[PDB]
Amino acid sequence: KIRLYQFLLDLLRSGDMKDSIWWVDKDKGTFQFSSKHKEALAHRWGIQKGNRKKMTYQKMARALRNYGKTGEVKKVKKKLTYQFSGEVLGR
DNA sequence: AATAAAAGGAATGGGG
DNA sequence: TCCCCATTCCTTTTA
Repeated sequence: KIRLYQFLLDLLRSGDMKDSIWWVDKDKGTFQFSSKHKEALAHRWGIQKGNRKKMTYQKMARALRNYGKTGEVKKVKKKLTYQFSGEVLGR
């Protein structure tokens, strides 16, 4: 089953939800969610996963924060903005 | 106040 | 057994 960080990277590469998520500095791997349209993207994540409940952006971001220690995704000090690691971007 | 982002502890659930 | 990789719930803090 796909991991959350890979789901997000795949969206960014395909452009499929460009109103919900976008690169800020693609060379650095920084990306940002839409304040008004992030819930549609969260819903898609939960449906892809087959989760019992409807996914919310809050719960998705709770999972994103768990990558901070291992490093795949880190929060950036800008609204709704995160950053993939170089390792993630290379693969 | 109303709204929103950010945080994380802790319990619970997936699939090995 | 017990880690993987979240999901869900609840509360707090900051803007």
